[PDB]
Amino acid sequence: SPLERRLKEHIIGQEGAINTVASAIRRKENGWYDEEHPLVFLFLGSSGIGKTELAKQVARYMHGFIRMDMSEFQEKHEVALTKQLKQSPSAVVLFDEVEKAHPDVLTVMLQLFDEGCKDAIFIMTSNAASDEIAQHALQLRQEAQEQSRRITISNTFKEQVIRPILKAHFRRDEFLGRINEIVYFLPFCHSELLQLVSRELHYWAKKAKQRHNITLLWERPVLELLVKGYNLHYGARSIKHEVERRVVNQLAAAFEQELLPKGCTLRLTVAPVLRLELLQEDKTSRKLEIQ
Amino acid sequence: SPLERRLKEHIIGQEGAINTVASAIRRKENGWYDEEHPLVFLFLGSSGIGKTELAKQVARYMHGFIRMDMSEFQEKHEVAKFQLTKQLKQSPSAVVLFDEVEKAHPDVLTVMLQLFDEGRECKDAIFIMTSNAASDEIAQHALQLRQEAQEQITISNTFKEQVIRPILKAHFRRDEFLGRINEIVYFLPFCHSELLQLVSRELHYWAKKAKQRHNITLLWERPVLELLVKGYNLHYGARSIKHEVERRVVNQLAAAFEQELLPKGCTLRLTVDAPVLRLELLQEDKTSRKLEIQP
Amino acid sequence: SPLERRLKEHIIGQEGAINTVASAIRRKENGWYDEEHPLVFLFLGSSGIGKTELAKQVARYMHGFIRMDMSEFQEKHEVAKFQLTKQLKQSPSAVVLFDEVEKAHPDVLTVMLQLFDEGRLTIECKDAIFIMTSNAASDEIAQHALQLRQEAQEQSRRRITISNTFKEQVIRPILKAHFRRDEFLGRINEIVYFLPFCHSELLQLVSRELHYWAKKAKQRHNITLLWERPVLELLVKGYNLHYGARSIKHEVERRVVNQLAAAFEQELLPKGCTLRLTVDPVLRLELLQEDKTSRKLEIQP
Repeated sequence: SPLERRLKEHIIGQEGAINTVASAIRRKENGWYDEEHPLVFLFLGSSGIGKTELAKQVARYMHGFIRMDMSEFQEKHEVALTKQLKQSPSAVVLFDEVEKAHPDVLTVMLQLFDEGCKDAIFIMTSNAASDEIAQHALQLRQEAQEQSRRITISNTFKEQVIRPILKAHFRRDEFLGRINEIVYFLPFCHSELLQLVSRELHYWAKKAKQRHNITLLWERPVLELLVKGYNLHYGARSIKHEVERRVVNQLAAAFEQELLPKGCTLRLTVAPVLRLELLQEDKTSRKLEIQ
Repeated sequence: SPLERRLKEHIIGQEGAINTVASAIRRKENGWYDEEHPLVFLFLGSSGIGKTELAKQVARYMHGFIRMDMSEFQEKHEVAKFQLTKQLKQSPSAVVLFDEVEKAHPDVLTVMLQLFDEGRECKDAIFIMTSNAASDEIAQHALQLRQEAQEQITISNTFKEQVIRPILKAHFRRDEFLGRINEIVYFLPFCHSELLQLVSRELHYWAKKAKQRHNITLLWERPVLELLVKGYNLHYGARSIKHEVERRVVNQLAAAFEQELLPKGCTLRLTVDAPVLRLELLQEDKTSRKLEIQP
Repeated sequence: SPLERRLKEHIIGQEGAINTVASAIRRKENGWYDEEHPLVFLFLGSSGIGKTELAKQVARYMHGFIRMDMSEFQEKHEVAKFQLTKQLKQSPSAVVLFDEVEKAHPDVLTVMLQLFDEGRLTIECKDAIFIMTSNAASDEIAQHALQLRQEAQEQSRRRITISNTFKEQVIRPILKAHFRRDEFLGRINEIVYFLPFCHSELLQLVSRELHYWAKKAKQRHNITLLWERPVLELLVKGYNLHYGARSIKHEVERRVVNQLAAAFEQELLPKGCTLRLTVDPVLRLELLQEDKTSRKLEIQP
């Protein structure tokens, strides 16, 4: 769908997720879904790997966005959205941390999904079965890598392993039955980590040339070296930190030591240490000593 | 090896387990294990799929068998009791099986560890500790590995180190313990073929008994087998199908026998016609036809 | 002292400790400790880095060894149980090791203190050695050791004894807080420090085990086992702080000896062979061909 390809052009990775979301939406548009009812997605996966940003991008494509935290609403006191939906009837709404919600917020939610604000999209994000998803993901990765030596999410895996987990977590068959699509977010593969680092280094190169006319270039071992500082626990922004803490610090230091005049060509190359190389009028390069 | 062949000839399925265990044992004999220490195996997997009898058969091959329950030792006073010394007295070089090892005291495992490192004289005993650790990750990994085989049996190394080492290090919290373990032996859930072999074994027993006392020749066909293997429940294992066989076949045999339907020297063939099991009787017509058993 | 050197020749690393223990022993046996009293050592350090073996070898030198766990004796009924008096009745002048005295009940430590200062239980226990082992200030000792190693290697780039000031201004507080009795700490003859192994000593550990295996391989299967130093460091790369020396044992037994076992069952190792471990990071087992070449062996499961 056009939607599928512009999300594909603004999000790194998660092609399963993107396909399911886009195709479900245009399934609704083709009328194979109740025209009078809003869509219900359940984003299963690990943290910080594109859920909130995917939601923000579909929201951006069709308009306009609302976000809420369910840990705030885990008992009746907080159980006791309508304002934000009064502002926008047809908007993408993101319920985060649903696994920690109170069952009558889940009844209020269910009847809201059934009565419908009919042209809105409802995305619920959970940390359910994320480690089964993870272990399945790596078995798949190894199986895919053994095949190359010689990712689709399996259906039997969903019904026999993940259905018990969800049924146990939510206690309501009416709820799981209500859900239009369970969207899976798989962990990043090596290539996409590479894409992340490349994105950040591009940002820094862009502003560097924009303010100080510094031309920043790099080579692939730089990218892999940086990709080796990826943290699973908080995800994509992990690598952003690492860049900003092993590349940009040296750029800053070298800048304040007056090693980087305007109009330079600076290329990063590579316990493997990252070497910062400057282009001379010798049309050759040499490594900067930053002390 | 002869030990390997005899484990393969008395236990159904679990060839991974047999190989791992046998290969570790003759690894010791060759002389590539510390020769003054008893071996330590950790039995991971699900219940009732061959652990205790694999132990029993190693015991049977080399001899003399001891079994203890760790769930019993969930108190510090029972740690001071950990009859074990009396058991190692009658036989020092014996297979010793610790069940429910995950539910054990830190003091109990320190004492265990001290047997393992010292052999306080038990230098030729085999120590098998069986646990319910990571059983659902093991179960799921095996299920997806079975799916790969269907699309087209080994436990992956990255799987053990990046998945099962965390679970174990968490369940035992003492690295010298896991380090001490000679081998972590994996018991995978039965695949269909093994279920078929199980049912066939039971039916074989009953056929044997039938010809033995009432001279009844019992025969069957494979749809009988699959009909019966669908009466397997994962919760207890082999005796699930044992029970199922006795609850869909021999009950019918018993009933038909009591109603004067099964003479001596008779030939009875089970077949399948909710698919119901039919008992076809061989007539002097040299043809056969279903028996009608009154409720 | 001869005793110090023999400890040095059966124990790897920990020379500070050996120095203190031996020197205390011959300080008393010159006559500069009260002679009617047994010695009290307090082994401060990390786990599995030589304490129990040092005690065991001192015991071996002078004979005869007794070992008790204080974690067992942490309340009053257990204080009535504190037994020691029986095993000490068997041998009066023996090395006795109290483990985890950190976790003792304050008056099983008064019973202990009175044993130390009276040297009698009648059971005369003079000329006995009493070693108390604790996990006190182990993270301060560890962190001080690490900045010591670093400043030493910094000095080496420009071209380990523990400071007394560190003891008094940092760990004396830790100990005082842990034991809340000044007569107890005051009673202690020597506080023996056990430092974490340094790289050289880890290397010696791996080399020791590989020697054991070379010995057994040549003993029964007439296999000559050889290696090179990158093998040694490859193996020390898997050392675990948490339980110490046997970590290294485990690893040699589980990255080297397993392959010897595998290659042996596949008939790759006949009698009279020369097998040399190298590093290619993968460990490679080179078998000596009669073509004056050491080809790598391929092992198939």
